[PDB]
Amino acid sequence: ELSFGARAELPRIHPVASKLLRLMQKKETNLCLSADVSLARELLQLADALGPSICMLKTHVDILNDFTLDVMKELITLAKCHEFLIFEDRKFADIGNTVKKQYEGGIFKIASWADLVNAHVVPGSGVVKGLQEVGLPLHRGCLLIAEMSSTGSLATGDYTRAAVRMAEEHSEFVVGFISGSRVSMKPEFLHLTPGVQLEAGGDNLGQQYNSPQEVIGKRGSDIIIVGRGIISAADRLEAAEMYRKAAWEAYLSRLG
Amino acid sequence: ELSFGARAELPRIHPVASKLLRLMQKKETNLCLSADVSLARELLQLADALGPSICMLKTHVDILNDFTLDVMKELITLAKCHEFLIFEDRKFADIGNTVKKQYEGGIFKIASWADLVNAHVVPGSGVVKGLQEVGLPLHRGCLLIAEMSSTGSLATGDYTRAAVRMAEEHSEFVVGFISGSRVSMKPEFLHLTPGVQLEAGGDNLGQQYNSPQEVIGKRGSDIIIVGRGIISAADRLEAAEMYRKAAWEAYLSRLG
Ligand SMILES: O=C(O)c1cc(=O)[nH]c(=O)n1[C@@H]1O[C@H](COP(=O)(O)O)[C@@H](O)[C@H]1O
Ligand SMILES: O=C(O)c1cc(=O)[nH]c(=O)n1[C@@H]1O[C@H](COP(=O)(O)O)[C@@H](O)[C@H]1O
Repeated sequence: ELSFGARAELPRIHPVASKLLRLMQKKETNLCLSADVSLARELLQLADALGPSICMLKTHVDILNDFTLDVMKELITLAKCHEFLIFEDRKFADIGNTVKKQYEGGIFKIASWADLVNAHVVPGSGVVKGLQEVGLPLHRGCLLIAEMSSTGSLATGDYTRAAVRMAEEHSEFVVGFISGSRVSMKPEFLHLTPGVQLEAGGDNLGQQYNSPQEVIGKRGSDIIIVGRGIISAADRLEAAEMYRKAAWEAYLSRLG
Repeated sequence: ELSFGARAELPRIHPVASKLLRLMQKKETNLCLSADVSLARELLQLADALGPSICMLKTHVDILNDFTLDVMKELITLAKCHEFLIFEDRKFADIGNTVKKQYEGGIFKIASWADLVNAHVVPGSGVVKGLQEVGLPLHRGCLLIAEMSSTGSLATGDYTRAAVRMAEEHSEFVVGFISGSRVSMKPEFLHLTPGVQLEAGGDNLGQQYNSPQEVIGKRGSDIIIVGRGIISAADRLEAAEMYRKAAWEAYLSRLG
């Protein structure tokens, strides 16, 4: 098993994956903050304070009450300062012709500021083809949703295998997965795992939690995605540090 | 087989489905316009001119360059005038806790103006539970995506059966399907079918077309969803009338 720093140099590595893996090893962080807030000021204050602790900040631009492209300009300044990627968790899931416009255009202009986006594989590979026609020229990357954290997920068995095949056949643009576990045996591909908290439990709407030690150490994923376990805590910086240290040690111990 | 007007009276009919079925029979239209445009002025000019020909106008609010909630106020005026429903084709596809905020909040406030939205079933039933916590109080309806039109779609076999079960278990909120065919045997549920053109063909990004006669007449669906077959034509009103007459006659001939 290669370190993040060695994976950053693999021959077939995507440039966005390489940038991410380098800053993960430099900063000793494999934590992605899920910045699930409705206020731009809270998003930016979290990005600035937690920036040093995270490899990535995941957005849902469509729940921000006061979105403007200028908010995203300020987020990019913080991402460059503290060295983290911006991942818009848009879960594109339409025909190729539609998703290319949803990615490039409208009010959000996602491709103009998001290093990474993700897509569901259920529509077939046209979803990736449509996104890549915007994303390749803008030097972006994409994650495919191979497994989900929620109760009753149908992203299992042949579905997960189809996501891995689709990623591996679009390696010019697809840099990894949303998954609960290592699903690809190819080390060029990132595994990001949501549904993470230190304590056992879930929410009232089908979310299920596993610990950083379980998903990084036992299930072999690379990065934990954490929302409420950080966001709902009083001290979000100390919560982020708890999650960072948990995910980083689980990674080191798997490396041996 | 019951007429649209008789289905509007079924004991278990959802109020949004009833309103739709009534105006379909009154206006002799089972056409949904896919208003896939980037300009508010073009969206509103199409809604006004084609309003009399359609039972429904389907939006992708996130490809509109000049979206404002005031554009949607003007669209509601036209929907009330000409009698059609507004369907935002957002394809919610996240955990329940996330989709409730994407539906109610952010810049778009989708639930404030959309009669109908749709969701993918791949995350499990929490996606429906989250949406219904916003949509039930706002007297809205939802469609579940049981089949897709695009090449390589994984929405087949057990996946399609899971979508039908999920709809039937959330009939307080779910009023039907995006599908290529009749998938539910319960007449209270609407079937809306995209991937429709009069001529054989497809697009360069995995879209596949079937005719109104095939999907309404042979496959037993209720409503055709048509984008480029209308939008790219010079005379969009005559194109809409061609599609309306095709879908309506296919429906009548299946009724016998
Ligand atoms: O794509 C995601 O990040 C995602 C996929 C998935 O399977 N489960 C999942 O929870 N997520 C997202 O990750 C975050 C989880 O947040 P918490 O449950 O608060 O930690 C939310 O923003 C979800 O939208
Ligand atoms: O939900 C939809 O309407 C949808 C589902 C599907 O399986 N296929 C499909 O094409 N659509 C949408 O319906 C429209 C099809 O447009 P045309 O191919 O131009 O007629 C697009 O806006 C798609 O986003």
